[PDB]
Amino acid sequence: PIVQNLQGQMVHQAISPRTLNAWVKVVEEKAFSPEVIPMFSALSEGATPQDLNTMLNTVGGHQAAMQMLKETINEEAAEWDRLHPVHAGPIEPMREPRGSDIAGTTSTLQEQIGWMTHNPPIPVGEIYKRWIILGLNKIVRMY
Amino acid sequence: IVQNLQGQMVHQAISPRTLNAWVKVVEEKAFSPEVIPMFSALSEGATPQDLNTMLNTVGGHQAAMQMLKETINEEAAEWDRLHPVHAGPIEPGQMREPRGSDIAGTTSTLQEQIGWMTHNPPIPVGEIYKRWIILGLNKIVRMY
Ligand SMILES: [Cl-]
Ligand SMILES: [Cl-]
Repeated sequence: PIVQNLQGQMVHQAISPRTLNAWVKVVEEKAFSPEVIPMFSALSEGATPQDLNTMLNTVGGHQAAMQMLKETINEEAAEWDRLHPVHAGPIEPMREPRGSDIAGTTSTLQEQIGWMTHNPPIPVGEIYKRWIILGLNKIVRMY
Repeated sequence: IVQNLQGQMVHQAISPRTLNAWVKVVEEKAFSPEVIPMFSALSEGATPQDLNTMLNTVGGHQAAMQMLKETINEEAAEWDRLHPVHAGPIEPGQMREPRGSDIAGTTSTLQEQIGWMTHNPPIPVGEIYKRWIILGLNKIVRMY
């Protein structure tokens, strides 16, 4: 998540032991029944894309579902780009995120926090969560 | 955390998503042992106000919720006993020390709660109240 330090700067806060413990428990009991989704939504509150990837990579078992989820995320990232055209570089010299930045694969943790705390926010955590949930909805059909 | 109109990241109260998940946990698990890890994670970063919202969204379990209120009253009284204070801050505009009733959120405002939680060093009133609530839950789980 994101927290303010003693200097007043926004910086990363590691997913806590209590949050990761609960998410594992939810995965162990519910992955990937419909009931997993409200639990994921709450436990991922304030997550950066890097935190969201940590949560996804905690899922033990469910190899096939995790592959489908990844395919959905890849699709959404590419569509995001097509619906959010940008110039061939910052005119500057903050770049707009691409789909792969939103999914955490091409962006740094600092870029993620930059977007999420920009004025107005470019809510890359919330956007990635929407793609993840689209995927979870597809996967519930296997369960 | 949420961004205000001035572009600042400030505290925001317990969210609809968090509360919806908490309900669902109550509906399935209250107050079996497995409620406690879920309460602990869902209340991460909660103020005393957020924690009283969680407690007051439990439907039923009146016996349990009465035991919780007794546990909180006792821990608040013991907090006051074990944290002796002066009558008030010696310096004029200085932040007062929280008493038990401040930690339980009955005599403190949201502003004060956030003031303590973000002090340097923190006075983590949300964590303290959560400890009292979990102590109550560990008694109550014996009924379930
Ligand atoms: Cl976000
Ligand atoms: Cl706290």
